[PDB]
Amino acid sequence: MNHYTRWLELKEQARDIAGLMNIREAELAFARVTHDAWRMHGDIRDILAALESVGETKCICRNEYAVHEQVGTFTNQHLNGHAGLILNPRALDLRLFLNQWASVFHIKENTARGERQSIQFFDHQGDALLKVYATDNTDMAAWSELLARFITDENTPLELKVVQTRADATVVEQEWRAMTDVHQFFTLLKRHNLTRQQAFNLVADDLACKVSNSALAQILESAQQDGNEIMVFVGNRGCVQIFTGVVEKVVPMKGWLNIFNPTFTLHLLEESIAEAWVTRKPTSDGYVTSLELFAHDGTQIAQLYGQRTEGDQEQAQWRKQIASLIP
Amino acid sequence: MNHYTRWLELKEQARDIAGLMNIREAELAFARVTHDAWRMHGDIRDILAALESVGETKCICRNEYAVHEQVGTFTNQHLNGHAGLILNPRALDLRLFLNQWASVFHIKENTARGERQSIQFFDHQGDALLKVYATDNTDMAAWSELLARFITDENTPLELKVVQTRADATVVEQEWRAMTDVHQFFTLLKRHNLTRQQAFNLVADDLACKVSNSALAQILESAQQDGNEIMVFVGNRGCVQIFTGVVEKVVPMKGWLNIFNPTFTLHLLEESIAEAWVTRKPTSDGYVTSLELFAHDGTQIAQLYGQRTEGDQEQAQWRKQIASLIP
Repeated sequence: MNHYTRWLELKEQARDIAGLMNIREAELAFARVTHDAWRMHGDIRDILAALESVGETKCICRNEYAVHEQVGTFTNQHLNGHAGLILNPRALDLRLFLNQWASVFHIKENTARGERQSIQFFDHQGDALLKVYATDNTDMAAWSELLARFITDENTPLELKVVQTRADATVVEQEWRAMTDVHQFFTLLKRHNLTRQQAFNLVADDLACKVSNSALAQILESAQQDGNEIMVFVGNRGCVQIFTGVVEKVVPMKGWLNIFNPTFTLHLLEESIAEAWVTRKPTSDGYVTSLELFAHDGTQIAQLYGQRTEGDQEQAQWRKQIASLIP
Repeated sequence: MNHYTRWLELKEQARDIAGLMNIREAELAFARVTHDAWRMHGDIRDILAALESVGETKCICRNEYAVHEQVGTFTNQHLNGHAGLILNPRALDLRLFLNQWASVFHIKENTARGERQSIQFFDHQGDALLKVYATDNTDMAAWSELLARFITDENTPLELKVVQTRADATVVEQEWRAMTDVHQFFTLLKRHNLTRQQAFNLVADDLACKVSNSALAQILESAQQDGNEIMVFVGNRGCVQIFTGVVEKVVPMKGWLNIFNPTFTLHLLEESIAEAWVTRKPTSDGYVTSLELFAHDGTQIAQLYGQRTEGDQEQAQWRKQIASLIP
């Protein structure tokens, strides 16, 4: 593997360096297995369940255009089904689609004035799913034991990446109006072989309306003044991380739009957005309004909602702030 | 992007139009991604290797003051290292410094009585590296397949642009006299933080002598009569294209000096040359003499050599023709 050698060489000063090498990130993690990395084996669910023993951590979930970072703990877990979850709203709140979780590695992210530990999971395609970094509040005694339990010498090479579908028309709009949970929207897409944007450009405006690409900047400046609680969702093909809370500082910088909160950080490439959309999805409690951002390739950079839990309706403040984009 | 709109507006009738907009050329290619252009992804080496499937093409390599155009084929490739090469001397002869190759796009160069296809590569700084145009002899069936394979919808935004060095004195002259390959001259410059002209104005005259700015016009009128084979080199920070052959017609036109050959065309701004130099560089086969041209900013417009390959000494005819400029 000229991979490790080239890696060092390239080390600009991994998702990027792997890119330049035209290799997946999991292959670059694979090539560091005896250097600053070690492969881990075992039930993915066992690993997650044990992360609870460790205390505070910094969880980074992201896609090609945005990175969601949340400090918190792997408490209140529920992972016996196909989609597991870590339910800690105002803090660590994640939804995991397990059949996409393939490999796990321990890595010491090259730091300057020292080192940085973390546990990283990758998809079957070789793309990062989730990265859990230890912080100054992490119990390294438990972290050490968790590592001793799952570390392995195997390190076998990595791998790769069904539903019936019906005609379209506008049964899509009736199927849309029949949902009782926003996650049912995916099955609808799957059931008709449609992209989110294809479905949006098929339904009425009251269900989906395209707005200015400055909708995000507009929404979080309103959230900042009004001070009401909002929800930010960022995800990839195998994981989704959610922030619920008040927005403190919104600081933009040459293409990037940042959110700096005491326990949450958002870095979003405000420049890769090619389309923004306001959608209204049905829920067992009423319609929920959210803002959705899309990159040129159709990737969903992120989506925003007003703070809300099951059996609860979206606050009027958010409704007001959002309705002001589709008068 | 008011970029595409302004582009059209400005369309005088791209390297120029981008200039007026004070934006890099790769940004202008970026802004035409769904119009007359499409972004391409994948290993830069895979793309090049596949260009072989296509047949004849017209390759344009250039800098700010000269443009080298060669008809030929992407045969005899060697690109497994840091510097790859396409070794077809009397025809397509290129040297590629890969770590400088950042983005690739397919574009239909606005033509009059029709269109013009091509594949264009750009540096990390956003400057064009190489442009491969299809000709009337190009197999468009293979060109189509190559395109289907690398075309992408991503189109992520673009980016930006180490060695130990020692004191100078005249260890430079001894380091100069110790080289065994003309490409070693670069490392020498890198090793002392010197411009080519700074190194020239440091060494003895027998290694470097400044000549009249009419040295180019003088050399190619001699090549035209004597009819001996010569080599013309034109390049930028990431690519170098080389012509080897007989010079047929040399036609100047208000500032420009052209070479019109059946398979090769040279357009050089004879007016931007501020300094010309005759240099003698050591080779594992003896000293090679070449003519080097420089623009005011110190850019190397181009350089000339007598026809020659490894294990071969430069022909006396060239030696005679060149020696006649430094008696």
